[PDB]
Amino acid sequence: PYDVVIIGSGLSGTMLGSILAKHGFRIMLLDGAHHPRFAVGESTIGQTLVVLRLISDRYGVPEIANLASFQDVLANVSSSHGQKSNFGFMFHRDGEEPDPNETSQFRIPSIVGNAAHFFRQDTDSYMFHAAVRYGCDARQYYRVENIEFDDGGVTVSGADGSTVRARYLVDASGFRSPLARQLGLREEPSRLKHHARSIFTHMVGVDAIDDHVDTPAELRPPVPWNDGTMHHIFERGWMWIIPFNNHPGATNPLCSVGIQLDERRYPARPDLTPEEEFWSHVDRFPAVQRQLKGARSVREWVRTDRMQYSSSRTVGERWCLMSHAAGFIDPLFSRGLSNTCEIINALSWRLMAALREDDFAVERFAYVEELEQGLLDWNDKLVNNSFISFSHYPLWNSVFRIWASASVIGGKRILNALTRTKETGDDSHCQALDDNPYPGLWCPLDFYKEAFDELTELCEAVDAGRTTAEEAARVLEQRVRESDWMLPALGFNDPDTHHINPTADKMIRIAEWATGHHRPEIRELLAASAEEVRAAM
Repeated sequence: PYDVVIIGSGLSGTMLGSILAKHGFRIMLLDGAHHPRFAVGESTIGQTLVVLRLISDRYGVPEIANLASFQDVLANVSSSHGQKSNFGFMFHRDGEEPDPNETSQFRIPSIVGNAAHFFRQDTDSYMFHAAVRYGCDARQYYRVENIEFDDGGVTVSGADGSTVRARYLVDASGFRSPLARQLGLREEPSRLKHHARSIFTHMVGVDAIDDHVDTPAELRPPVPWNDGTMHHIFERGWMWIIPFNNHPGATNPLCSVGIQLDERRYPARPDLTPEEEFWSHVDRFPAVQRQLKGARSVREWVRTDRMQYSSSRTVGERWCLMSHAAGFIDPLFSRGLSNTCEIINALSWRLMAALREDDFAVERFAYVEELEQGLLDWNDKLVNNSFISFSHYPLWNSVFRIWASASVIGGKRILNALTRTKETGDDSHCQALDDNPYPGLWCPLDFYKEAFDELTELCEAVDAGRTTAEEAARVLEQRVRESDWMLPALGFNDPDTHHINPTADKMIRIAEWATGHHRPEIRELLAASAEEVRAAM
């Protein structure tokens, strides 16, 4: 009999498995597929980097820290990955060239780490290998037919007639989660307000958008678009270009390409093949057309229905429904992996405690469920707001700076807790992250929640016909222009600054600006000396 059985041998399960095996527990990993296999969730974001570093230090699994840097990924995982220096956004209208004044770029600050485009095939193989090396058992090509809970544990039954017995079950697979299937955990219909379906593949021969747009030098981004994740924005949808070969001497010539479409505005086209639908959208936008002219798909296309789903419950006695087994929003802003990490960080230390006390009372896991649902609700709001804003660039502009400034602030929040735990050797400083009033919000501060609430009511009113996009953009731009907290040295409070470029000098200015700031949270999270900022470079 096992301590824990984990369903799903992707990153979510194998990171969790790696922790529990590293601490001496008997782990079984179950998955219906075999490695290597393709998987989605390619961009990594700053919060992902800092929370990977966090769980790596907190739980003593060095392999996890290797995903937190582009250079460590290339040196320890495989050479097959891309770099992610920035998020790039570009607006397109049907038949028209892209307007160079309707772009956004967020260059990721160096302090949070160097981000990457994960070739998930190789990261997930890496983590699976690490899990087995720590002691996990694994059954691949294993189809779960039945889950049974009693007061002594859980029994998982597979199609081949074998049986796995454990004290706890974690389902970390995905949409086809057998635990959600058994227990009817999926909410029908979903409570989620975001609607989007998908068509995606990997391609070879995709060009850089930098080489196919005619942009005046003064509107060209500080760093190349192709050096990060390109988001081609259009009405109620967006396209991603995620290269794995955007750096010198890259070995992987592939590029992840996909399109998200609001199915209420873009109903299904069963008369077309998935590829034909994809190209029908590409042909609407001539710059995208030029960028993808010689590109060829190397996989069987995936076309989905509405991809959003959510669950009514996440924990039970002797079980936990984790990350993508519980819910999904959109690939936009790459929240999923970050969410997975935050959950593992919160679940692991709890599960271990339960296991060594044979006390599986659901109350001890109540926070995990709260976190899960909060993660999903806030993520929903972030993406839905964005999709609404895609109709009108000046409204999107406010969405953009509100999201990205919080990226920086929350990243420094977690990083500060991490460094200070590394200096005092006291885990309290990491556990204080769980005392936030807004579980799931990336920036759990009152002024940010107010700003985000206001953004959300305006965007939902625009979606409902009660307010025009122009009016909401006017109101939000006023709020942004009269705000005092939006890292002005980086330009977040300037609506005419579209390319946020956090250079070293600006970060220094942020620290000085934060030192004598009236808000206590700004002072706590960003006030440094120039020495401290220069030291961590």
